[PDB]
Amino acid sequence: KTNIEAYRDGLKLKTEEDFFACDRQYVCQNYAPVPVVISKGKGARVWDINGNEYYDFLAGVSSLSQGHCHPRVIAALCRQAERLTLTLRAFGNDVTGPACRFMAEMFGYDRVLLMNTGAEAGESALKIARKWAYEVKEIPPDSAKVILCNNNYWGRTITACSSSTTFDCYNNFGPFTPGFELIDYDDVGALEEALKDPNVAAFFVEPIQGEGGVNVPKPGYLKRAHELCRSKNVLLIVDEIQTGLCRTGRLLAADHDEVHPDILLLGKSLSAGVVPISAVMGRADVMDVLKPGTHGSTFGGNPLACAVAVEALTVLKDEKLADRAERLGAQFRDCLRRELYGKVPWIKEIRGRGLLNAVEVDSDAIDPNDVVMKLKENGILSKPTRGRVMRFIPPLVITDEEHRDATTRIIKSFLAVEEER
Amino acid sequence: TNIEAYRDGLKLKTEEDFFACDRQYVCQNYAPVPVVISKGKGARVWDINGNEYYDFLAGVSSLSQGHCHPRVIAALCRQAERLTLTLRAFGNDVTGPACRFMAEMFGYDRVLLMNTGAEAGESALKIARKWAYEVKEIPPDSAKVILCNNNYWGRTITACSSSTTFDCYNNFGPFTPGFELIDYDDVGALEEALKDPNVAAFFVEPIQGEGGVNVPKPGYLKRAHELCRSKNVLLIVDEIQTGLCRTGRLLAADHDEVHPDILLLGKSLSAGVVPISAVMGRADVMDVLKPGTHGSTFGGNPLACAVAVEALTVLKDEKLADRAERLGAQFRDCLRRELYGKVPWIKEIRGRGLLNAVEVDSDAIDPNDVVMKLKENGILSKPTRGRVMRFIPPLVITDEEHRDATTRIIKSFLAVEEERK
Ligand SMILES: *[C@H](CC(=O)CCC(=O)O)c1c(COP(=O)(O)O)cnc(C)c1O
Ligand SMILES: C=C(CCC(=O)O)/N=C/c1c(COP(=O)(O)O)cnc(C)c1O
Repeated sequence: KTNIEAYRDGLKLKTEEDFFACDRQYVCQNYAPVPVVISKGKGARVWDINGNEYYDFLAGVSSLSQGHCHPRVIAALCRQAERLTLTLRAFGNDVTGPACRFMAEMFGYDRVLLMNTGAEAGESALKIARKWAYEVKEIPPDSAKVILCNNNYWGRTITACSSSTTFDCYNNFGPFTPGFELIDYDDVGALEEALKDPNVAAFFVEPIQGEGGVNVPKPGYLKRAHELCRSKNVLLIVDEIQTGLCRTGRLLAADHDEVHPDILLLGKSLSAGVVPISAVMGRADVMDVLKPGTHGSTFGGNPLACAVAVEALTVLKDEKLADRAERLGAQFRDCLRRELYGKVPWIKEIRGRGLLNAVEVDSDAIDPNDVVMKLKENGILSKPTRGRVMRFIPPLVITDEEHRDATTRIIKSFLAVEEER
Repeated sequence: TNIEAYRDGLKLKTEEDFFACDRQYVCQNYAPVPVVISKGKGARVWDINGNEYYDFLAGVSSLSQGHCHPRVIAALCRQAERLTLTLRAFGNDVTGPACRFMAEMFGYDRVLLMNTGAEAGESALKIARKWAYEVKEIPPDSAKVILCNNNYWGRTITACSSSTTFDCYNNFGPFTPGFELIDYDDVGALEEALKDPNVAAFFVEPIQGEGGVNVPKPGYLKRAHELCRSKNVLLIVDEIQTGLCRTGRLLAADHDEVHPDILLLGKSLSAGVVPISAVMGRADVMDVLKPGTHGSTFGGNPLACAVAVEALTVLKDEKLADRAERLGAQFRDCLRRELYGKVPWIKEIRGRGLLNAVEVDSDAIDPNDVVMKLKENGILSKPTRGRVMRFIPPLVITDEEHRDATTRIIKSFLAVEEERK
């Protein structure tokens, strides 16, 4: 027994309520109450402390695309952990360079910056874009602007809160970092107007807004936005932290528009949910503005995380998970539309790409939480966003049989909430 | 594993094969490195050729427990086979107990777990600001945070906005407002800054780390806390580098009997295995972070929690604070006896526990000569500010290893003085 096991045994926590109580007393209260206490995970399934099985339809908001506890990923983690886990980038090691080359070739970029979290990747991208704009575009000192979209989500740092339109994200956290211009998402005309400001350094966008509600933009949005940006020598920063890595049926969601972002951000399933590792990738003349001493991170690029990420990325390609997500996701949306539209009137839209799907409900006709509990009653764990946006984000490794099963279970949940209404 | 297979395929034999790989594919934000490490164990590391060295950087105090500590690796691997990530959107059977473990060890009501040191600082600033607005009722957006010249807390834009280090902030603006910078180890300056009633907090290190292992005068922190209480100003103490037995005490703040209003931990909190940081505080302060007002994908993940509890246990079981205290005092006593006077270009020998530095006069010697000589003699070290040599070995360094190392360190400075003549 490891220390955490022995300490927990000592607390005599028997019921879920015992754990909830432990949360309320000792854990910062920055998350809402949970409906379950998970003890183990494997592939697309998880089990609570009572042995009840569920299908995880949140998957770390697309951090567990390879499934919980993927054997190859866990073996890569353990083998590297017995050898070397951290050197700092102050010293070299035999893993960091190779892992970056691996990523540079898979994604087609000259330089890779490894950080730890999604927020750090975003911060790093904003720093690169501002320094690039001052040094290469020669914009006046402190005048750089970055354009982003309403309802964007990229992190919880002060700079991220300073660029959010979500009240709870920014309220009472100021004063704020200046230099952001917010525009409506999926609106090329608004981007075109904002790009008239010659001090713009970058346009930072999600190919499909994640936390914003699985907001899928109109056809051509990202391609059109890239051209407008290029026309003005503005960097297009594409946040693929939630949408990349096969989640949408393509290696990158940007691929749906044949867009190669000027700066790409990856995170989440980059590690298959095993350890926090994020990446910022770009061409040499952009990324090289980060000279020695101008940026750093204690754990960024550590060898354990590099080993893990290389194995996690290989699983995506070896298990053909992009093909899997495209095939299963189309079947998911087709089955939900066929059995739910018309029959369940309070469903507003069934949308998504690949296995990044959402069912937005009308909160003035139904209580969204009822859907969430019925889903749970039927063995489906999910967490909505914005209250009314139900999300279906299972691991991509979910088998044909398990996905058929889960699909039936999800439909059964929506119809039972209707029959009950 | 995939990282090992891919590396072999690349046919990287020499240290230069790796330096080149690293130059071509890795973002170039770190200076050239002198070595290619392939294995770590305890206080020792080996390069790709089998050459052995004593690691005297230890992740800048992230590896206090040593490289690849068997118990920590075992805890990692046991938990990784079970469950690594649920998000705080769902409960698990590890996070709560781990936070309780930490709350009792450090004596706080609430524990917020983040991933990196930078995230811990960002989170503490958000708390202090939201607390200032909600509890002190200061005017909206007027919150000020006092910090010290040469502080280091991270690389987010907000951290760059509060830095006085040129490379950290240059060309990264516009900057987050709301910071008042004062000299470090200057109670008079703090007392003056505290007359502003919009101040929410004073954010400080017990010993400035990246700033050069700057040890303040006796009573600094005790005096600073009294001044802050008098003004209902929170004292945020950053123990990410100083904490966890490094200075001979559980927290460096203990030296002054100061219990920080907000404490920050990171680095050795995980024994350098995975990134996990913590922000701890009393209920009436931490509870301002209501549901939806702060978050993080990986923060509080169960794998990191399991690792942290084992890492923290190692500190106590192995009496690493006693070890650091004893060997530290010996290291400084030995260097001062053998080097002061004899080596005129040594400005000062300072530190607490095993957080020690030798500042050299860079106009009288090339500090890099000292670094390469140390390396030639089996000691890997990385200075800060060019001229501050740093000696920060894992606290698990044995009596013999430390005697041998000290001898080798003393020997290097003497060879450099010999050469000057
Ligand atoms: C992550 C979004 C989330 O799923 C947040 C969930 C939570 O519990 O906080 C995300 C980020 C931020 O990455 P982290 O800092 O959380 O690693 C950035 N960009 C996108 C598109 C995200 O989805
Ligand atoms: C060692 C470093 C930086 C090393 C590097 O970026 O290579 N300092 C980290 C640090 C930090 C930042 O932690 P990080 O974000 O690197 O985890 C915060 N506070 C204190 C007192 C610290 O010493």
